[PDB]
Amino acid sequence: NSNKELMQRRSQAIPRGVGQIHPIFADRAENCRVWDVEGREYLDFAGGIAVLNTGHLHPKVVAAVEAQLKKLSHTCFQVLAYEPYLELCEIMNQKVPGDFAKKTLLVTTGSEAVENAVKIARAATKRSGTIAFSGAYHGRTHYTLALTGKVNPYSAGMGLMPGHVYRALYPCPLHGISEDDAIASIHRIFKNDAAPEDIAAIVIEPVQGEGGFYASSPAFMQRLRALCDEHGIMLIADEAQSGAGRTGTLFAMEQMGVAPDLTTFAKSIAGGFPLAGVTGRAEVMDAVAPGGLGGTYAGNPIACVAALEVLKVFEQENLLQKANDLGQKLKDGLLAIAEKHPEIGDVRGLGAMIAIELFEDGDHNKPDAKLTAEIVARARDKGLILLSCGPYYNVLRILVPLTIEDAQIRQGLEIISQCFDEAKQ
Amino acid sequence: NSNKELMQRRSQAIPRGVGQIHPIFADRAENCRVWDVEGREYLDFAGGIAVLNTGHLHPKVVAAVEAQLKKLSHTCFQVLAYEPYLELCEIMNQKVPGDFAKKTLLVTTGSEAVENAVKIARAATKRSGTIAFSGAYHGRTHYTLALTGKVNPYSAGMGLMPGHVYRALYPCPLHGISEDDAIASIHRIFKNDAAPEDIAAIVIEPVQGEGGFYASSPAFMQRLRALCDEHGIMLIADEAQSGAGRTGTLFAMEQMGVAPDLTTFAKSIAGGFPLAGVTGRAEVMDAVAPGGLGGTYAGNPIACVAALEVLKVFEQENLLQKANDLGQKLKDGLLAIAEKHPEIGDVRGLGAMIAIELFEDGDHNKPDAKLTAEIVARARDKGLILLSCGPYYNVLRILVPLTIEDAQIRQGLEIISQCFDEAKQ
Amino acid sequence: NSNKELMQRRSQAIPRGVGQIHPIFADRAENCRVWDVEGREYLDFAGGIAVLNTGHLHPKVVAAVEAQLKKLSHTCFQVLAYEPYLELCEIMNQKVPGDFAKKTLLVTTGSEAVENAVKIARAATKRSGTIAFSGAYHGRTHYTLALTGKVNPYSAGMGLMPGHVYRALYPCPLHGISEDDAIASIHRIFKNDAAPEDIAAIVIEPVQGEGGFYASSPAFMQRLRALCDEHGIMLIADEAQSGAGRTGTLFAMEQMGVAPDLTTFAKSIAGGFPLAGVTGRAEVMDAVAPGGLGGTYAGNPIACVAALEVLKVFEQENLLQKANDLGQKLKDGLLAIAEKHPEIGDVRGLGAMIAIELFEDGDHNKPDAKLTAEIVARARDKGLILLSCGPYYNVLRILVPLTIEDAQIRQGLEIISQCFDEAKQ
Amino acid sequence: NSNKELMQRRSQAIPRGVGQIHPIFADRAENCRVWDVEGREYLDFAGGIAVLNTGHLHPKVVAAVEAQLKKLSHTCFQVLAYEPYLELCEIMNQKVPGDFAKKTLLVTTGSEAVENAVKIARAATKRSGTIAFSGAYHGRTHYTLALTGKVNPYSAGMGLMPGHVYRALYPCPLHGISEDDAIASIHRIFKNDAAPEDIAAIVIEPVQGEGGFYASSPAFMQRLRALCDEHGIMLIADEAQSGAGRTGTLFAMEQMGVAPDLTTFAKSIAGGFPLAGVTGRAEVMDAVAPGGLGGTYAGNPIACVAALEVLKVFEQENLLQKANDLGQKLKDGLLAIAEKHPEIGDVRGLGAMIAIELFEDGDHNKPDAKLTAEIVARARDKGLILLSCGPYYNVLRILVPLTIEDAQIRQGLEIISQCFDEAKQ
Ligand SMILES: Cc1ncc(COP(=O)(O)O)c(CN)c1O
Ligand SMILES: Cc1ncc(COP(=O)(O)O)c(CN)c1O
Ligand SMILES: Cc1ncc(COP(=O)(O)O)c(CN)c1O
Ligand SMILES: Cc1ncc(COP(=O)(O)O)c(CN)c1O
Repeated sequence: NSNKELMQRRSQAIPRGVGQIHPIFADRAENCRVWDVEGREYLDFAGGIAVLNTGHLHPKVVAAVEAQLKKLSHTCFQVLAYEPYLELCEIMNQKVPGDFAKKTLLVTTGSEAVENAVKIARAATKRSGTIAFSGAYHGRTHYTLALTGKVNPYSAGMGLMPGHVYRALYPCPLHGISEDDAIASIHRIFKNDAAPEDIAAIVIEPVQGEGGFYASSPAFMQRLRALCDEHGIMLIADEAQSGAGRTGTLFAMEQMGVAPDLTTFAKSIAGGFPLAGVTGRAEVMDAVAPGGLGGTYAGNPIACVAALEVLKVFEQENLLQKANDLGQKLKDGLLAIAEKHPEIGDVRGLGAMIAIELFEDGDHNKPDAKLTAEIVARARDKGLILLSCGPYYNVLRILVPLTIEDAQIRQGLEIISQCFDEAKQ
Repeated sequence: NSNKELMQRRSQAIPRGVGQIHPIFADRAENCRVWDVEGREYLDFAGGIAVLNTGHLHPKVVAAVEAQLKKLSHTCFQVLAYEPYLELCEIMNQKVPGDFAKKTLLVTTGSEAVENAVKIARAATKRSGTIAFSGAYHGRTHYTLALTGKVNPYSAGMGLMPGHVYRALYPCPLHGISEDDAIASIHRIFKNDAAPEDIAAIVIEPVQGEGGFYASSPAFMQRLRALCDEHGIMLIADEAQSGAGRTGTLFAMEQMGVAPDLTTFAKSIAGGFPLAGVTGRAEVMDAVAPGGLGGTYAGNPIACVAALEVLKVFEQENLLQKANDLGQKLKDGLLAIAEKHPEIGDVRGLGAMIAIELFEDGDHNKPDAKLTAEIVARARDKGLILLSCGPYYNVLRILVPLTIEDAQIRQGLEIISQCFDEAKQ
Repeated sequence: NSNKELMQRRSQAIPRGVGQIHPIFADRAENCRVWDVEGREYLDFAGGIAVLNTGHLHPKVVAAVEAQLKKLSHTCFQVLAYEPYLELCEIMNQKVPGDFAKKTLLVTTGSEAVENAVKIARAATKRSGTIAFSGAYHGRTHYTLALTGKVNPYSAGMGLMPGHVYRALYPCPLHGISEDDAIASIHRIFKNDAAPEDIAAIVIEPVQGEGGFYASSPAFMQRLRALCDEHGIMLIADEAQSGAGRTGTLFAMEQMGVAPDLTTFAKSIAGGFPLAGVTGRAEVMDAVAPGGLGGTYAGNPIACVAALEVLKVFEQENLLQKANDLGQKLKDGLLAIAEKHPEIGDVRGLGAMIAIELFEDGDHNKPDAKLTAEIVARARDKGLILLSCGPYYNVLRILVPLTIEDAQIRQGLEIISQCFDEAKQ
Repeated sequence: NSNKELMQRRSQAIPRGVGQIHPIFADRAENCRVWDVEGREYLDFAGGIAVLNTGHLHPKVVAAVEAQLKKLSHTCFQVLAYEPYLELCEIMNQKVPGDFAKKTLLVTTGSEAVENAVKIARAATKRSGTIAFSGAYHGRTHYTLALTGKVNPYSAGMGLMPGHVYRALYPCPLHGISEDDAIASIHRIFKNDAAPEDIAAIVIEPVQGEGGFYASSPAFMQRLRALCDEHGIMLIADEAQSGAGRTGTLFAMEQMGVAPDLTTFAKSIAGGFPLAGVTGRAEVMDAVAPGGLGGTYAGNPIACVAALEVLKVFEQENLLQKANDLGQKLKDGLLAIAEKHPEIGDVRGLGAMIAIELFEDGDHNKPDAKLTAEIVARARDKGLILLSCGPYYNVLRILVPLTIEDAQIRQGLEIISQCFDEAKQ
């Protein structure tokens, strides 16, 4: 019942392959607070990696889950259906952007969601290839590791992942890749490796998560939409991390001015319970033949009621607006800290999907991974849990529950400021 | 509040890709009883497809879940660890067959488990190919669909799944495939398509589930073990369906007289909550570098305490001995019915993983898919939930909770018996 | 000069990868005779591996070549056409089996022939997968090595060859593979790994060459044709080695009672000059868009007139009939030797595609690669060039020119006869 | 005996997939002269696509061919070796750039050469992936089509080519790709799709042929060599078209200041006879196990003595020097014509590997293909045979034999000048 003892036991029973960002064993939690086995208290700015937008154990969510535990926990929908699954699908068909008839499939993880969205796109187009972007992250199954634009550590040592996945450039002006280069990198694929007629879908994160919290602009997204229409390519928006309200709208695509053919959701959608899904143009969704979709746990009853309560909470507690206000308050505080620390070369984010990127002496081509990691460690020592991300591990992101208290906003910003001041000593 | 009303809403909100064995919407359940939204009661012989060996909402399991629901439901282990995960791993390391040290990785679904088992074998052997068997089922992600020995419906319209997966024959004398043919088929692969030094693993189900409840014999499994040993090939045992006590021992491999290098488990391990995992040789498990294993929901807290409680229940309530007793009563009962119906050409099963196979006029070359389907439908009319399986859809399997009461064992057999008699005239 | 001296320079300037069956350097050859640099004379029963059906430098062929040599040796057909290429295609379109219009593509090597045949079937059916047989040999390019049913040493050390090539069993009663087993193995692929809708072609050798001179039966070929017809799959007959008269008919398929959709030809077609090609159902051949088929040396001028002359020589000199006569004399001579050597467990062959298989003590389960190799080495010391084959290197094949005189036939057989007697002493 | 009639015959016997640049049937030729079946004469500025650097039927080469034709034309080296093959390998071990021991493999086509070079690199490094450049061209086999950086028409309609071939950007300032962009595009592959440890080789054309006659600079080639050295990746130089003295030196790599690990050669190596090969670092060439390399026609006797004679002709006639002077006279004349026609936006080339690129209104962003095509057709009408190329087909290239006469260089330039003036009237 000590963090160190538990870490020792871990090294004996669990593979080192499962990294451990923080050597801490959480015991209990509530909203933005977490207590370890030693009773220490921490402020959670990671949110279980964008999974806790309604916070740890939201009362409404927990009450719903407890009620469902009195009825049943599993039947396997495809064997014996149940209402929570159907209801969520109906609601997602409406909530997901796209002014047309849609259908929803529930699965269990973000990885499976992307897996099924691609299987569906292939069935609908009768094509086999897919295009993803540099720095993308879509999961850890063989195929999603291929879609993921990061070999190390996700696929390191395992040999080459499935082929017929082509790499396009994600637009990122901060690093010299115009939206023109991005659109041009897709045409390069068409001309050099896979003609449009062999590409079932173009998979993209409206805002890259693990990739650095880089957001696609509406104009770029609009150009991509047009490129897919022109070629009959399904546009797949992976919103496992950008969805569930993190950006100010339930789904980031709503702010792009265009609708994808398929959308995946997970993480925060159920506020702490295993659930994910795929919503898309009905005709596309129906392309797969009966019996070709499913999974044992898919749309687990408890997770479904949890998701339904999360949606009601976003409405009841005005969480979308709070995401926006929270984001502005965070960037303002971050911009202040930056006026005193050159290493911070960028402060960005839609809604509450906030991040800052660190460069050596503000040199926009000198990723400061060491400083980034130093801040994470300092924040832990001050009781703050943070996550870094980005292909160069020089991006600090904030994923604190949207239900955060005013005081905790000040507390996190303060601690962060202290970290940059104590590191510069 | 009407099964048919709900089915209608289902067809407008959910893709046809998701099949529906029984057009019934469950509302609540307890042990082996399920009640639909109309209040009609059914006896559950499908168990959410082998996920409810401890029955629906086993009270010990639910109380554990309730206690944990008071502490936390999610942190993402890689970010902040927690005891239920660590603790289940230790238990699994001890329980899965193998006299060597093992390490366990917790994920969320059976597909993920197979996916990770293979990634681990690839990293450990530094090889890329894998071998699976005919009629096998390992999941619905691109790669596991490739391992799965069945294209339709799981892959129709989609195109070809990931390559570098070679097919071997599962031993099945009942249908002409001898143990010698099985083994010969692996050497044929070594000789024709992929040398031993390019095969990371041979994935096999000790007892094929979707494949028809065909069990491997200890003798075959031993030849297979020796063959893997000789080539440094990892033997992966997929015990998602055969595991968690279904066959009379916690894992089917315990009755094979040999131990695999890796074992994947799921479904019944958590008795109704989303969880799966991989347990294998520690040094093999540790071949993946830190950061190469993970997943957002992996080893969800709630599901972890559920699995821990399930294992305690197997001990306290003697479920393994009950499995063996249940299987004998079922097989005795089914053999009785077979005396009056020649169509029943085989009654088989280890422990409680019981199945009967139907043939037109007892002709072992004429699988009766029509009769099989009819029995399933007649049973539903009598209040019994059944599932069929096998590549020819002529196998009826029984996956009723091991916690079933004696009277319910008779009720089910009697119903099954009436279904056959009534299928005659 | 010295054979050994040349072998030494060889080991210094050429990689060990290029094996050397006979450590002999040829200087001159004519018809069935070869003289090495040491002036020693050899009777050639290998024919450059089935490339010299009209013998070394057939005078008619040489005269045609010399005449063309005065005109031009290369222009690259795609840039400037030339009659020899056009004229050969026209003749092949009519002589290749198939009661329908055909078109012919000329390439340079048997490997390229197969490569293009598969590319054309893929473009015509719009499918990507192919099926090949156990023990098959189709070339040494990445893709043809995948089709080739033998990994060592062709693919050894290189890793896995291209995917989406599935393995069926070649019918071979001698070793336990019945025609039913072979056809069942194709359905197995359809059910387990690749649906018919995803298979562009089934590649087969009417008579396997490197595989062991195992011939397909008309009945089997007919079942395969019906199976292909039923699923829209192209039947590709690789006749690089069985073609050009070796079996008694210009192409082996003529003796099968059915026509393939595509046929690849090579080796003896040009009697000792670099040339290969693909003749097939015209609309299939035309499925590829202009600019899609090509190659620099494709249908080389000198090699085309040689091929046109080889065809005339076959008519004028009655070689098809002679192949049958030659084959009968060889099989009789070999069966007489077999009456004294039990190790000879089989004497088989269509036309002059003759082979004998050696077994230890005469046990079909004990391939005698050692005796086989001894016969080859002894025969060479006696002035007879032989080649072995088969997956277990226990097959002696006879590929001697069809233009051989009766005396060389008696002579070659005596030499072979003595080798067996001296090997037992 | 009419071009039109032969073309009509062609449409009925040969597939449309084989495009016909010029609808002319050549009857005979000599050095740089070609006569069609109608007796019309042409000045060949295409050389059978860089295959006739020593011109059509060079008398010395023809005499060597004739002498060998009296000895033998084929035995299949790996069966019965022969001196011509051994001697050419010895010479290429010296001639190919690289101050260190080398070994040589002889195959038959430029495609097989690239196929074997990769096979060799994979065995040497024990890795499966490869990297090629945009606009590259390496052959028409499945695998070389994957390496080739152009889908249509080379591999269009056929589906997706073999995976595990990744795309980098070829340096090309003219179109905005800096050397840094090229090098960085390689790092992008290492981070996003295939770690260095999985890349067996990087394949590059010192000067892209079909790609538009774009040459790599010494500086870039040096960075590419350092990058390879650091990761253990084999650098494969494909000199099928750039080699055989086209650039002023025998091989273009000689002018790069660095040596590749493997080099492929073909086309002009044998002045118009089928031959190709791979020369590389001995230890690397030897990585393949014995028997792993081969080919029926490989290093054909007649093509070998032709290649040997071609190398002698280069030394005797000083063709390397003439290449440089030819290139200069060509550039000067083209720069002249360029002054009156702004459409000619670039005049480039190493040695005699000369090309000009056309732009609509000199606007480098508007690749003028229609004008390029017009020039080719006008030139044909004026008796000059030309070829275009480049990803946008706006590149005119000159591959006229190096043995061309001074008076014909003027004649050729005059015809081109007239074409531009007239196309602009
Ligand atoms: C955009 C995105 N897509 C997919 C996934 C995979 O989801 P899971 O971990 O639930 O399998 C993640 C997880 N961080 C993600 O951020
Ligand atoms: C042997 C086996 N392996 C893997 C799976 C896949 O598990 P999941 O559906 O939880 O993804 C199943 C599911 N019926 C199975 O029976
Ligand atoms: C049936 C078959 N197919 C293809 C090939 C390959 O031909 P090549 O060596 O000319 O590339 C051979 C050569 N022995 C063959 O026998
Ligand atoms: C650089 C290059 N590599 C490979 C090849 C393929 O050679 P082949 O046409 O002889 O098969 C070519 C032919 N245009 C080429 O230019």
